[PDB]
Amino acid sequence: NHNLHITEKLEVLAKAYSVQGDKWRALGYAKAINALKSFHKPVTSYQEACSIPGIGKRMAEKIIEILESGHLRKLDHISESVPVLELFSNIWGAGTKTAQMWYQQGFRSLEDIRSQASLTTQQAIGLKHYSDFLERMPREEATEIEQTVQKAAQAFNSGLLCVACGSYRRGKATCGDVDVLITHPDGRSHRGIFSRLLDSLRQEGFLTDDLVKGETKYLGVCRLPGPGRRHRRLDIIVVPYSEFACALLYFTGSAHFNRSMRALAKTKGMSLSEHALSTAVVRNTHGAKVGPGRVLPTPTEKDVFRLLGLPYREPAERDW
DNA sequence: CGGCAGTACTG
DNA sequence: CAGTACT
DNA sequence: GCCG
Ligand SMILES: [Mg+2]
Ligand code: NA
Ligand code: NA
Ligand code: NA
Ligand code: NA
Repeated sequence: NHNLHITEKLEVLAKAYSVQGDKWRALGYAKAINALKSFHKPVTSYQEACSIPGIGKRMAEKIIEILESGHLRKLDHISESVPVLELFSNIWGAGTKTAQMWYQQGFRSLEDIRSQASLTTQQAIGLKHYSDFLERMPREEATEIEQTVQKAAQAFNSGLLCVACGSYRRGKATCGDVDVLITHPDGRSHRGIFSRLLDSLRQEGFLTDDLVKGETKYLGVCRLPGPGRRHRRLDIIVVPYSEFACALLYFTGSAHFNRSMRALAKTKGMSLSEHALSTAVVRNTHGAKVGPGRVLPTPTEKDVFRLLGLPYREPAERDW
């Protein structure tokens, strides 16, 4: 990053807009920061700034203030509530609306939340694991967790395929959580497996809390055995084999990469989801789908790129 | 002006 | 539904 | 916030 002295100041504003609910402005900032982090050389001119996609007049102005003064005056006027809103929205299951409500109600600390807030079932688990969920784990521990799930799944049906996606599959040295995708090549035997799989992972104490228990998605909490272990977030998705490539693509990410790819598909009259890549998609004036279109066959990730007119990118090149 | 990705789950 | 979450 |  050639522009740390700029992006460090910009990230502060972005986070402030985010926790305060100004999601589109925060999005704009996030995109400007990534763009700034990817420039080859320090940005030294307004006109150079404007030349970067993702940097407009308002943002170039801010970059200019930083270079000339080493500071951004807007930082001095960030609401005093922001550190508390961030504290609160780092509880899993609480977002900006809940954080703002707790703030309005007078809460200022996690002790206030613990003792006086009404928490959802998910938020109570999030609070119990507040520190742990803010920590990343070594890649090697994500391997142990993925293997734990795979061993439990394969015990039921040895044909089940399980793959850790997310940051793990993108090759990162640490992972915020573990994202396990499960399918079955025969196209049928993925069905109805959660009850038995989840029950199995509970039996020996690996699965400690459940956050979401859907027909296709599980989100919860696990902890490996022995001393020195922290609770870790674990997501499991079970998909039919026909959707494997799009599910793999979605669940490998990154999130920004997915949004970029999906926006591209939209420009070409297509739609990309975790279920499928579709063509001849009918939309309205607001970009909203009014007609479904046709599912395109995508046996592999490479086919999704191909049909979008893109060169294939290995997971490591998707870490946007 | 107005989209900014597309979807699953909860209560 | 609004809110939160996933990548 | 940026961009079509
Ligand atoms: Mg993840
Ligand atoms: Na630009
Ligand atoms: Na949260
Ligand atoms: Na109090
Ligand atoms: Na996850």
